[PDB]
Amino acid sequence: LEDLLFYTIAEGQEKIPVHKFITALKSTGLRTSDPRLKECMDMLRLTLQTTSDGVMLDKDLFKKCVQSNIVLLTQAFRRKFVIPDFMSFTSHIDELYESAKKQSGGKVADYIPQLAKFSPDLWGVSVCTVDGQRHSTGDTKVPFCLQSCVKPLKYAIAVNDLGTEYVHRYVGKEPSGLRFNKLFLNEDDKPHNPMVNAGAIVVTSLIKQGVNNAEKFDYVMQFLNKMAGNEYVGFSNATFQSERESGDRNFAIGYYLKEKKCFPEGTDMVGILDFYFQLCSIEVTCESASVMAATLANGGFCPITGERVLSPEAVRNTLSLMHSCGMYDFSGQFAFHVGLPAKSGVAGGILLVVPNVMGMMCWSPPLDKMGNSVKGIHFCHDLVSLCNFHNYDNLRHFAKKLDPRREE
Amino acid sequence: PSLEDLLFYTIAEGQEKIPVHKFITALKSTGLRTSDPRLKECMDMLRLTLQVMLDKDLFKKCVQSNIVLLTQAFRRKFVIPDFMSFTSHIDELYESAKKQSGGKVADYIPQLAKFSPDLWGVSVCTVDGQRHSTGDTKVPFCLQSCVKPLKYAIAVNDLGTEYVHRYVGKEPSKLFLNEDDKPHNPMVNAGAIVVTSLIKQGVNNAEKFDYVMQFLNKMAGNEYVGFSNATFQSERESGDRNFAIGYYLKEKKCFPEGTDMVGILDFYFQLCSIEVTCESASVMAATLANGGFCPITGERVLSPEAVRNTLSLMHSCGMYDFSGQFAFHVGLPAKSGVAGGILLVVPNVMGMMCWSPPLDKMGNSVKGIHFCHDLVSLCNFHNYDNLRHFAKKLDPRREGE
Amino acid sequence: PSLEDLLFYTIAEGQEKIPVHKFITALKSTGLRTSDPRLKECMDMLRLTLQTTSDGVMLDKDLFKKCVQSNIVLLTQAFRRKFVIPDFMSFTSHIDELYESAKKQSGGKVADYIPQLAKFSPDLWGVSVCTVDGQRHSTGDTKVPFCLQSCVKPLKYAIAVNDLGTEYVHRYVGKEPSGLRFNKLFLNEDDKPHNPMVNAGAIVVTSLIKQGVNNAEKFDYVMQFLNKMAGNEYVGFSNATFQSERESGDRNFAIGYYLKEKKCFPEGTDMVGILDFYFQLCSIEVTCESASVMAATLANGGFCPITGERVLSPEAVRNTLSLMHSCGMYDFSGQFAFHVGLPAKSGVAGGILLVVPNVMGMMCWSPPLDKMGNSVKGIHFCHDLVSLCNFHNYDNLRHFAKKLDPRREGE
Amino acid sequence: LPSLEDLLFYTIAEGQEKIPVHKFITALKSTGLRTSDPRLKECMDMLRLTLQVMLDKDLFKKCVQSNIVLLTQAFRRKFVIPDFMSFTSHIDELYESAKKQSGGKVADYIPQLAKFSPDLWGVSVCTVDGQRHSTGDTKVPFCLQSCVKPLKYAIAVNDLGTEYVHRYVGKEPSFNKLFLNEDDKPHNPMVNAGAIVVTSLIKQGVNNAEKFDYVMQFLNKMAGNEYVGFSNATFQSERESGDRNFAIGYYLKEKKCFPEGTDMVGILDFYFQLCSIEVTCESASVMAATLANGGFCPITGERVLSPEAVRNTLSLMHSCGMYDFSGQFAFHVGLPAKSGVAGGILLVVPNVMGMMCWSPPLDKMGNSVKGIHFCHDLVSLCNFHNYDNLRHFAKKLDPRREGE
Ligand SMILES: O=C(Cc1ccccc1)Nc1nnc(CCSCCc2nnc(NC(=O)Cc3ccccc3)s2)s1
Ligand SMILES: O=C(Cc1ccccc1)Nc1nnc(CCSCCc2nnc(NC(=O)Cc3ccccc3)s2)s1
Repeated sequence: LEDLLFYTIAEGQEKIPVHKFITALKSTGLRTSDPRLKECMDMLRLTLQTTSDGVMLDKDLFKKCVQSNIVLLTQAFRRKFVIPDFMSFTSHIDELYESAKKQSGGKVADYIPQLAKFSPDLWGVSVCTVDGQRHSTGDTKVPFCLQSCVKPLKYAIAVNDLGTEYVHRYVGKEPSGLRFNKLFLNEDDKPHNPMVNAGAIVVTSLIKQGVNNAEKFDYVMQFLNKMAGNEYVGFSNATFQSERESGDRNFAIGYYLKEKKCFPEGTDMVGILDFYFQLCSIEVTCESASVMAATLANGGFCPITGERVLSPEAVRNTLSLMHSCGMYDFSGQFAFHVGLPAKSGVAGGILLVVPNVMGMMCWSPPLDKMGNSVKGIHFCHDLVSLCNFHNYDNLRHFAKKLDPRREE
Repeated sequence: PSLEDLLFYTIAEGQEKIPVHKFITALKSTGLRTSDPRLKECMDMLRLTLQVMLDKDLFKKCVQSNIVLLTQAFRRKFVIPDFMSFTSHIDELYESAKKQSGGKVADYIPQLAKFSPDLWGVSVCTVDGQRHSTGDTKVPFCLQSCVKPLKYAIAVNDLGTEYVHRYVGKEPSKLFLNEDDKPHNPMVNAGAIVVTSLIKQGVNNAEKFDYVMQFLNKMAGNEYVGFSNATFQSERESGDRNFAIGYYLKEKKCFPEGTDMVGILDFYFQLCSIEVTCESASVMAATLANGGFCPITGERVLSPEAVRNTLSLMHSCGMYDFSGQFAFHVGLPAKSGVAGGILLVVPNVMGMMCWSPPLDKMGNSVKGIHFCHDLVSLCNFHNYDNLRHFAKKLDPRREGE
Repeated sequence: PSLEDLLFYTIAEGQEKIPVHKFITALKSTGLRTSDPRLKECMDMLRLTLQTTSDGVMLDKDLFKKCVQSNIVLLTQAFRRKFVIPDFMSFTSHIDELYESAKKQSGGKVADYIPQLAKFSPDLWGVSVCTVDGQRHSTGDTKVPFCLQSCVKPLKYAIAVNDLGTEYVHRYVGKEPSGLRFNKLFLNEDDKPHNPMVNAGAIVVTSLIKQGVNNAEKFDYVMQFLNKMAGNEYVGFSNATFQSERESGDRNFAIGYYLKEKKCFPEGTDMVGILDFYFQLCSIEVTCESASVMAATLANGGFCPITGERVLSPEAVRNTLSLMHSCGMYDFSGQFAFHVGLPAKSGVAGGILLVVPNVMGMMCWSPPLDKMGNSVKGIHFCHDLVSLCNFHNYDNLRHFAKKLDPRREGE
Repeated sequence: LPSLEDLLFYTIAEGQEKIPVHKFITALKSTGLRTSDPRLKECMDMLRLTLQVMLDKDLFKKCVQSNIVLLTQAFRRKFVIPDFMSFTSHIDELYESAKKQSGGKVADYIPQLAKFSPDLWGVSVCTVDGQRHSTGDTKVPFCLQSCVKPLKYAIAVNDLGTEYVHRYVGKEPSFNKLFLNEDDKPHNPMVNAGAIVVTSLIKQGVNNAEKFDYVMQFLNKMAGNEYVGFSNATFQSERESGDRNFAIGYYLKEKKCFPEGTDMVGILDFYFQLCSIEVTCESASVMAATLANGGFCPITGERVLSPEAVRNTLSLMHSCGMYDFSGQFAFHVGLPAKSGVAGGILLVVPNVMGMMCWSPPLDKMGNSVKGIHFCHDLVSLCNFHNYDNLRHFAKKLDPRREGE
């Protein structure tokens, strides 16, 4: 079927110029740097070094180049990806980005100076589909800390390694009342859910028990690396030192969890707090965070490597929790109006999943009074407005809505 | 070339003629029923010609009016292509929940207390109108709280989200009112009472009830919908909590201006006392599953906004204090009622009704709860299951008060 | 040597005979009124002998004897300085100053949820005092009638405990203040109303009184009780207020239906009938003067100080004071208990019924209410009273700083 | 017109020309005063001098002359409880009746509490005139624990004033698990959160050791220099296991509930030290009696606390003294009271007396079972209740009148 692909792209010409193949490939939304295309691109480079002709691939030479990644290339070229007309869709992404750009309100988080420093005018959006198709607009290569955006990810790691039953013996599954917002613990002495601070503190104590903080951290970072397809994941020591210095509320919670015996036997509470502040201080960009979201969108498989990272159980539970508990006190309105699993963070990040379709990261630093990014909230509403993405939006009958699949 | 000739050749199986019984049998195994409103012209034509064996020309005369729907059915286009295998799975889950004898039948009124604990039905209607039933599926029972998503859908269809949500909130919560002096959501009693006062304002109760009943008829594709006066009289008599709620709503000025609150409570009780069966309630669920189109008639009944909102609310607040646990484990919008009904939606796939009177300590039906758990264990149907990658799970969209 | 004789000498001051007006003015300066029911023999005899006298208006030692003998004990306590406040004139002078200072406080808002409340003038302000010995004083608008409203709640609770006992009553109703985080809940965890001083507890207390008879008879029974507490001074009924109250009582109907749902009433209760009776009890009218005597009865352990009659059991009074202490001034109850330290009840007419146990009762009336629903003038007055005099619960009798002590000479 | 000392001598002499020392001493004890009373030191020093046998009008006068006012008060029956002997016999009955109340669990969160015997039971009384009585185990040291809370609040109000103190802490009962009220202030000095903030208030800008010395000296005055001490083993255990109090302290710190320059960790140390202060029933009754007496120590005469401090302290003890039981206790018992996890209840009867009751086993609410039973029995017997009428009471007895 390397043969068939040749005929498709050639346009009845004898030979295909390299740049024409590359251009057609990029228009699918794949990137030439995609890890699943490595053999093909290695072969194009090499044959460019060794070639008799200029840039022209004849049937035989194209076959040489694509054969190892032929299945993925034919999917791309046939239009079998989740969003077949990716170019049209990315143009829509850009307009929504421009519209949200206008929304100038909100306040940058200043409780530590690493958050305070960020310009209010930083605004980026990245997309990664479940087939690995990519796009980005605005400030999508600027590093920033996940903060509470790491909470679903470490809950995923916990459930993956340990199972639903073990995890939920320590942490609940439900949104607390709009009037149990300030309660550390529910009636069973369990924190309400893994997306509040007390719940995430307990989740942090479940991961990789019985090794030191360095190894625990290495384990989580290696896991984050796979979810992001080995795109950027780093660490802000400066952020960490600040979080630790001013984490009075989290120390309060940790002492209370200790008193109510909420930790697994043998836990060093102060050491778990330290780990917690480190996980908060992990750095991403919009582009790498979008792939992490897309992994969640894809049932636990990283769409740009094809690697199994998370179990189906881990992903399902994480999405359910992000649905109901992921946007602080705006979670109910968010679920009603947007209808997508989403997690916000105090850096202005919103990690957004569109199950079966794609993953997003939206970043801008000024926050609204709920602590959610202003541009990001406006973007997510506008995205649902446009597209049939909502949770309960009918796949066959959708009104004036467009359907891109169809054609701390 | 002909569409009808193509279908004739596939059913004939290269033989000279198709007997009528063979066509009917083949049609039934797709899940459609011969009383399907969309197949009426075909079935009328069959009646006429029968007044046993059909040839190309005669089959074509019978099927031509309904040829598109029939071709979808026979070319395995439906949402569940292998429906017989799926109904075999449904039957297994039914038998398993049947053995789950726990729970208590509600007895706050005599009409509820009368029902046997042994009654147990499950009905399915897909978004293509494919139908299955097991157990006690033609036994009328009161909707009770199951009517709450239906009347909220009506209110949002008629008035819009913005107007409705001036009076009632949109999030899961003892208290009658949130911080803003609105009831928390249309799914609780307080929100349902306020929703009831939004519908068809400025006409008497008798006209309001007629309007709602006509709307319900369309939702159920004209299958069974009725009303228990006896339940209504009992509900009114014994509804002290609802009167308490109503007088608090009035005090806090929660109703639209010109509201007679004691009249609204009567209408609310009547709406609670509406009767369905499993079969007809499954069609109303399928209407919700199908974007507001009724899958058996093809009629548009509810706006997309109304259905989306109703599903959102059924998700978070549909099964009393088990709503949180239910969302996490089952992952499907669902409403339960004190008669033991669970009205279950699987968006883009199907509508279900499960009925069994004994309730658990949360108010939800024992067998129905056990059923919905097992359904999701077996099938990829959870909201946050993945369509391309899922566990040991079966995907029936694919060929194997 | 005779009790009547010795009294004669002390008032006489060595003169052979006492002019009547001299006896009267001396009697009044103790703080008693000539209209006092326990003085009735004496005053009837003075009037009679005025008609029959050869020497009118002057009083012979044997004529004084004839006049005073029946009421000699009480008059000797008055004239000896054996009353709870011996220098009553100096005290009333202080009451006057505190009254004037409160008068100048002119913020607040007249209630207006019903037209009967609405219409009252914001500048009405009256204070009356009745000591535990029947000594009386009044300043400002103290003969103007107004509804008790929630000021009737400790009174109706007192009647319930009097007739039925603590044990029976508190099966139906709690003993504790709600808290701000159940400020809006009708029932506690045990499904009881939190205390008799909130509307839901008051409704339930209303259902306990004189069970088995019709509303007219229940009403009459409570009115006679009220008449006794007030020493037969003015106690009336506003039908206009009652009709208004039942018309706009959404809140209380909500509560009544919830109480019915949770089985909070005694077996056989007609809850809509109970609500009618409750609205009637809210609509009872007092003046400052008569309500002060009601508060004085509570100050005096259930005896009415101006008639000497036993009205309430010691248990009933003690319970009522304990509840008034902790739960009597809506959401200001905690702040009031800390700063004033006196059992007190407020009402939406701008009434504050105030007890100083073992000393006096008071009624403070002014209609404008602050945010908590308490009378602005009354609140200002209660704080000022406590600043001046050592009448806070936890003020000390032997040691107290720059406070004065009256007991010493010196809806 | 004969001397005050001569008048007193003839009344004790009962016609006889001379008085035996022992006869004077017996008579004096019968008024409830103790021969060790600090106000009687001069008299007892004089008796010690002359005795190294009968006294006569002159030696007697020489002995009692400088304490004659207090002695005359005692002998003429001018003390707040004139028939003290009869009253102490009622106290003994009440004691014996509560002795039979075997139930309750001794606290065991800390080893030092779990050591105590369930059968220890003492009650001490100190009247506002210094009259004393004790039954049971009343000279055994135990920790104040939360009984300390009204005392250190009293100290803070005395030194700093009502308005300063209550910028930091509220004045009201909450049934709540919340650390702070709607205003971000802890609810009242009587809860842990409030007591930790009141701890921060006292003697600011000196080291912990100096702060503790100051509180100890203040406790000494309150107890009229009777027993006060410190359990270091309780302090160490208290600190090692106080996770809830660290949780509170970190939350008070986030919410900026302390005065600027507070070292929160250091405050918690101080707070644990205050909890670990030891008293006896006897000495604790005196501290209660100071509270009952308006801030004056009844056995010394010293002005310990200001009237504002005492009044505020009593008000708070009334509403929030007895943990969850508070509202119930106020309704039935009607007395300012505090209680502690060691089984202590400090009880005040304003203008009459202070008590301390101690018995280690606790009911479900945290209060001592014998203690609670004794407080109910006192109030049903006598008419100590705060809304009990002084003229009119029905078959109650009025000893004021001669018959963590
Ligand atoms: O947040 C305000 C008022 C405010 C402040 C600022 C602005 C406005 C208003 N006040 C606060 N005070 N402290 C706070 C920290 C969390 S409460 C600390 C202790 C607990 N944490 N989780 C608990 N769970 C249970 O007790 C379980 C349970 C629930 C129900 C039944 C049984 C068992 S208790 S927030
Ligand atoms: O539910 C138990 C305890 C229990 C019972 C049984 C067993 C255990 C425990 N007791 C109950 N007592 N009464 C009940 C009826 C509903 S409360 C009545 C009036 C209100 N309805 N909604 C309101 N909303 C707000 O006032 C909004 C708001 C919230 C926060 C701030 C401002 C405004 S106030 S339930």
